[PDB]
Amino acid sequence: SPIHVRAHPGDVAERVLLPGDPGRAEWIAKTFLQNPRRYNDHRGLWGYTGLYKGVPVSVQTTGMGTPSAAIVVEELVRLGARVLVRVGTAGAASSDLAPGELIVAQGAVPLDGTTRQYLEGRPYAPVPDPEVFRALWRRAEALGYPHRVGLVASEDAFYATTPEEARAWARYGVLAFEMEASALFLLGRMRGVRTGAILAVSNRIGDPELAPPEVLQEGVRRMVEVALEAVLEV
Amino acid sequence: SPIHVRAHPGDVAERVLLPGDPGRAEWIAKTFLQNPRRYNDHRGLWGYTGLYKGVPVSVQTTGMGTPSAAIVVEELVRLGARVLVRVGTAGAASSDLAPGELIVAQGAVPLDGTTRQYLEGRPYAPVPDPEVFRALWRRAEALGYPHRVGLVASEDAFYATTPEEARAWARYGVLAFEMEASALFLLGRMRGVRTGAILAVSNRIGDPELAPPEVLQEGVRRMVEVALEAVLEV
Amino acid sequence: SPIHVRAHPGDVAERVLLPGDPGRAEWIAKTFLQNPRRYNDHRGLWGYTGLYKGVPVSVQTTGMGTPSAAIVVEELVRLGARVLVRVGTAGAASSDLAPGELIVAQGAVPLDGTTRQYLEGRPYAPVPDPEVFRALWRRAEALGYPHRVGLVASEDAFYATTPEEARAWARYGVLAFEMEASALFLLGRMRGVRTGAILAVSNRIGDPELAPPEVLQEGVRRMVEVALEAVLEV
Amino acid sequence: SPIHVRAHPGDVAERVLLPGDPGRAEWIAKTFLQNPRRYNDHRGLWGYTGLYKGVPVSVQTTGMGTPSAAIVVEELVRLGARVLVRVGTAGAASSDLAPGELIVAQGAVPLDGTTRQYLEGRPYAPVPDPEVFRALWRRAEALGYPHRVGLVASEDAFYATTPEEARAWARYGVLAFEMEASALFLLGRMRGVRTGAILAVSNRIGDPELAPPEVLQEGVRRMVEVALEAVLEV
Amino acid sequence: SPIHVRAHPGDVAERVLLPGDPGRAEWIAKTFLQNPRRYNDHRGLWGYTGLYKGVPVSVQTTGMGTPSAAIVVEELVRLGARVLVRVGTAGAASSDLAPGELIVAQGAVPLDGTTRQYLEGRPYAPVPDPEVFRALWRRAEALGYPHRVGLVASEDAFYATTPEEARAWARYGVLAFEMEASALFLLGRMRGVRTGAILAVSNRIGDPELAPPEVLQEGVRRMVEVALEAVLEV
Amino acid sequence: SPIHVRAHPGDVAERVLLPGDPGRAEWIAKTFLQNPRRYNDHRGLWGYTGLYKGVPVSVQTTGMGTPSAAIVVEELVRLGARVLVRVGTAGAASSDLAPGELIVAQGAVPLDGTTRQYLEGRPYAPVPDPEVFRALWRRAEALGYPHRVGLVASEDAFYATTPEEARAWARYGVLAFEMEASALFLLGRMRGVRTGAILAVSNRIGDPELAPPEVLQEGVRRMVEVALEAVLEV
Ligand SMILES: Nc1ncnc2c1ncn2[C@@H]1O[C@H](CO)[C@@H](O)[C@H]1O
Ligand SMILES: Nc1ncnc2c1ncn2[C@@H]1O[C@H](CO)[C@@H](O)[C@H]1O
Ligand SMILES: Nc1ncnc2c1ncn2[C@@H]1O[C@H](CO)[C@@H](O)[C@H]1O
Ligand SMILES: Nc1ncnc2c1ncn2[C@@H]1O[C@H](CO)[C@@H](O)[C@H]1O
Ligand SMILES: Nc1ncnc2c1ncn2[C@@H]1O[C@H](CO)[C@@H](O)[C@H]1O
Ligand SMILES: Nc1ncnc2c1ncn2[C@@H]1O[C@H](CO)[C@@H](O)[C@H]1O
Repeated sequence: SPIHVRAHPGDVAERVLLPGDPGRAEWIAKTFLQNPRRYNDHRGLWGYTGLYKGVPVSVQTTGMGTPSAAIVVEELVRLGARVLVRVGTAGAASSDLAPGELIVAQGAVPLDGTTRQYLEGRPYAPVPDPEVFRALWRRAEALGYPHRVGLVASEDAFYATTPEEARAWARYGVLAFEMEASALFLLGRMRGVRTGAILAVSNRIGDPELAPPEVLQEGVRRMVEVALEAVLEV
Repeated sequence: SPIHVRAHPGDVAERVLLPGDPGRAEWIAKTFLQNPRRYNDHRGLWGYTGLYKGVPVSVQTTGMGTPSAAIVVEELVRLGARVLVRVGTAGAASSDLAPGELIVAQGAVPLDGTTRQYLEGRPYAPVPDPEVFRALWRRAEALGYPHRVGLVASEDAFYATTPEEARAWARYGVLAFEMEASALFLLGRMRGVRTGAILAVSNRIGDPELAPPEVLQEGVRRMVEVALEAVLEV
Repeated sequence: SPIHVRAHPGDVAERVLLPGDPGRAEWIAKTFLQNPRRYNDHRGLWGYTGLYKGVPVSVQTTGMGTPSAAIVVEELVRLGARVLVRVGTAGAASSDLAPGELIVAQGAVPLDGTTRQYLEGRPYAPVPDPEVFRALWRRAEALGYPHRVGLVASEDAFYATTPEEARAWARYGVLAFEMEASALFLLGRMRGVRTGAILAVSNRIGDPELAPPEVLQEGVRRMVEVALEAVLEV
Repeated sequence: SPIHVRAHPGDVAERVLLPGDPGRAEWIAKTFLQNPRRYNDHRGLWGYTGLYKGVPVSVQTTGMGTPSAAIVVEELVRLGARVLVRVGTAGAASSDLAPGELIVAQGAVPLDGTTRQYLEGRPYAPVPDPEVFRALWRRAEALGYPHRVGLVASEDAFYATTPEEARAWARYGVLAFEMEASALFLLGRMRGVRTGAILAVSNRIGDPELAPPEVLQEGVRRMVEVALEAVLEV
Repeated sequence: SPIHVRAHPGDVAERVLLPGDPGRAEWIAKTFLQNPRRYNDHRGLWGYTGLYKGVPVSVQTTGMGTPSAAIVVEELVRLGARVLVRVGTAGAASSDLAPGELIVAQGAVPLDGTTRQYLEGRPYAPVPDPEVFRALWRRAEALGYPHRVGLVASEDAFYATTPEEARAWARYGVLAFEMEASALFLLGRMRGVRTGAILAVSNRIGDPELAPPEVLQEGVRRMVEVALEAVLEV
Repeated sequence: SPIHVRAHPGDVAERVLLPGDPGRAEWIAKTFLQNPRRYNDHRGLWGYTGLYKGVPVSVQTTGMGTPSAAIVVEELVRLGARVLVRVGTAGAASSDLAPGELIVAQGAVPLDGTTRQYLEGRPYAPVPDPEVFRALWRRAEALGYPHRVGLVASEDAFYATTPEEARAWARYGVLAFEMEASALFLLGRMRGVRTGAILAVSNRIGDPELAPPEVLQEGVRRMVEVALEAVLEV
């Protein structure tokens, strides 16, 4: 059994969703999955498995940061995960993005040391699996939810980025900041598995608090629904 | 008039194709465009403009390497370019990519110094414009032309990369090596224009020569058609 | 109330133990603290406050990785944390360090990207607060529990480091690898709070699994006992 | 037969001048060479061969940037080039260097990615061949043409450098900016050939346009004379 | 016999004091030791050996800069040196340190190139041997001499660091700047010997001159006394 | 009066030779200078001033390593030094350089941290003053001494470079390793003074000991002579 996600042979399904927060994971399992069984709770890394419209689907908590997320991904791939789609939140880098908006990550700027350690310092363009990416973009369009497509930046120091630095990054195409995408995408190519990421803007860089819970929840629901319909596509 | 691409308002169309080789530019102009006209030949940067299915389309040579293409792109943008798609060739990094095969660039690892200078050393994930990327992908499918969608690595030193170094990059998802995409993608986001890149494999890194004209030529023809159909879509 | 550790000023004591796993947090609260109360469970970041020999002591879960821990330390300081001692586990860099042995961290090689982001790429020597470091070393001696005093290395990629790379680092004095210390030490200096770190070796780098519960539990119990005794000393 | 400069050993003389602009290459062949013959035009990399004062000399275009130049240089060496002297233009970094003034590159600061890739990140001091350097310096003195002997900077991003960044570099000895010297000098030492570079200042960093056609043209004329007189002396 | 410190077997004692200035090495030997004997003077790297309270103690000059210190340390170790304590001067970074104050180095920020070359660019936390660190601290207290325990920064360019930068580093815990600590600490771990460092602030960064030889002198005597007591403890 | 080289303006001549070894500075003074007087002995940095064929000439010790050398050079410039020429030894990186052979430094690969700190990490090509370099070159030929003209590499860790790395560097043009020239050349440009460097190969990289006293002493004498004759022409 893996060191952190202590699950067994058949616990994890080929299709997995990766929320960073264990609380969102739980909500997804109860709200969208039939016959949900929690196969792991060690280290608060709640992971569940059930059926979504007849297809087996897993929901695994990654924790915050790429160091934490990388661990979960590597182990999920060992357990059998084939398609892993992250469903998280992000802080808008600019002002054209408003809380509640969705982001289909086309790529993730690697500002984290996890991808850096796996790459031994080499440059790199973390991008999701083209198919998964395409699937997320279609489903989002299909459902008709206000969404954006483009770059996000995966960082490590949540509290080190200043609004001014956020603006500087936006001039480079970064729509928002998060802390897991880059490593996921990198591992996707390294371990030969299909990955993707869709985010829900929960705040603007610099905000002392997140957007009103109502606004937030609605974006999360839409995001999860897109991700779920998308994972079935591939 | 710009310092390198000495063209005047009206010469360059909104839609532009960016081949690295000026000989191909000439060929594309005569072969696909009605009433082709060469608006620039300074420094060998042969740039044409004609109509493709009634729509204005320009074909501007970039030269080899990001330093060169950067110059061409920055200036084309000043002149009015809004949608720029590079149609070049690349060297297979892996063994599954067969010469002649097409690659729709989903992202470009930045191993060049041009992106490094524009970014001041900051990490980055060069990606094409989502819409353009999407259009290129779809058009390839609609035309029934086999294709690969993925990452390419933009490098500066053509003769530096060893097959062993290539296989290493292939393990990170790099399909092939070329020398212009990264800066195109970066400038795309920096200047607010939509870019893209479709490449025709012309060899497999390590090869003393390129591939047989005929096998590679049909690839080049398809690439251009896809690229032309795509720029009219967006 | 902070964004991640949803608590208030009066919920956190001046002295805080920082385990990485919420499971140990809960275990410490119930096993060592009198009248322990959980002030947070958001994101699984389990936090407890109670009394130890009459002195208020908080036990906050940090999660895995400096990005997670940094978010948690920044917020604990905001909430009035003054003395923070990490009580975690680590992987031995050499064959001579056996599971269960204790390590009083004299410093932490910064291999993570979190410290890097805060330091804007500048070199640095992550070190504990001198008085806390000395307090941990003294209690360990006063209690008659064997221990090692030295350097540990804070990394981002759990599954990148191979046994050969770890032993190479051992030549430079690295006793073990873990994933939180460096940032804790850095933030200690940046935010002006006393911090320290004590670890219990739970495995040798490269081991498929961790050591058997009993062997490790006594080391963990000892570690926790030393930490609580040391925080009351400062 | 090289992949880019499609010539064969024998088409290229041991003495070669390396202009960036292909039109300048043509001008030099028809102007100073007897029985000029173009041996390559592939990729617009115009190359000529003829006699200068009874000695065989080649004028090969390199294109803009160290990526393009490194390719041409690597192939010219294959074709058997022994002495290669760059004859280009440059943008003044200081305010004392006026358009039309000549520079005998004593060294070239490597700000490009080409040399970086070749050196694998290692620091380096790009310098010409001692003798070529001396011959150029001597010939410029003899012909009594006002010149400067010092450092130039080789960059990748033409439109990135600002007047302020240039003045800053001037304080370190950088006399002017260009885009090929560094790679030429590096490759010279690596492939066992003699290289050198003489430049004619055509503008000041930040200038929207080059200097008057007339003023610039004379400088180019002296530069070539100096270069031709020099390569014949080694 | 070593290349620089031309001593013979047995000349060097197991415990060694390392002043950067030969003038100070001479003074220490003739002031605190019994039967001071000079075993080396080649390259001005004055080294003495005598008895401190019946124990053999050496005082080896290091010179300035980590490159010089590194040579001396390497050769001393190769000669049998076991305990090496640096006794030098430093430049205060903040106003929180006055001239004449003693600093017991807890660690040393590696801003130098020597540590960098030995580490091949890898991050690192240079610290003293724990016991030597502990001893230095313990003796300072037992002798009633005021002192500070914290970080110092080891740099290369003495005349480059500005007061503004120094204050910046202060925000990260840097108490003062010196030029040998980092390499000594690193070599201590690599070479398996016990090192440590105590410094006497002799000025503020930016000061045109060093503090009056009076206020400074008492600080230096205290520093040397503590270091002597210390090396005997280990 | 400077902090390290405690001399008065009149003490230092416009022309200065900069040997690293204080013992050689003395030998130079007593062997080539008429009426030589020592103006400094503080920190072992022995400095002398006398007459060479009627012209005032100073001989100032630099110590080992760019850190120490930069200090000395900075202070000499502030004292009035106009022409500074290093006269030292170096370690051959290849087999075609025998001990006792002379090298006129055309440039110096900056492997040191001092130049790095002064440059704030920017790339660069340490080169001497054109005229000084020319004079050094011309004199060596005039006195008919066997010499090489090319690159050296200034390093920080004397004991880190392996015969293998030395050879790798040799393929890039490096003839020998030393520890001062790079910072000298950089400062020469920054402070507006004419610098130069000439070395006498005294060993091969990896040698336990230096060559026989006589083979090397003749090289040193020729080197010192060429430097003297040279500074008199600048
Ligand atoms: N402003 C922000 N900066 C970084 N990560 C953010 C932000 N807002 C939300 N997140 C996401 O949620 C967590 C931080 O609250 C991270 O896991 C990250 O992916
Ligand atoms: N193996 C290869 N490596 C780098 N660039 C290549 C390769 N094959 C084709 N190219 C493309 O064509 C040029 C090099 O011939 C570059 O402009 C690049 O875009
Ligand atoms: N071998 C190891 N490598 C890295 N971190 C380790 C190791 N063993 C235990 N840890 C610690 O526990 C977690 C990984 O299980 C990390 O949070 C880290 O601090
Ligand atoms: N200001 C400048 N910046 C960079 N390259 C310049 C400049 N002026 C002239 N050049 C030279 O000419 C080309 C850019 O026009 C490059 O190949 C370069 O060598
Ligand atoms: N301001 C300062 N900056 C750097 N080193 C200093 C300073 N003051 C004293 N020193 C120490 O003494 C020498 C410089 O005089 C160096 O060896 C260093 O360790
Ligand atoms: N092999 C070598 N490596 C580095 N520096 C050397 C070598 N041989 C002689 N030196 C020179 O002499 C000193 C080291 O003894 C340095 O100041 C340096 O300039």
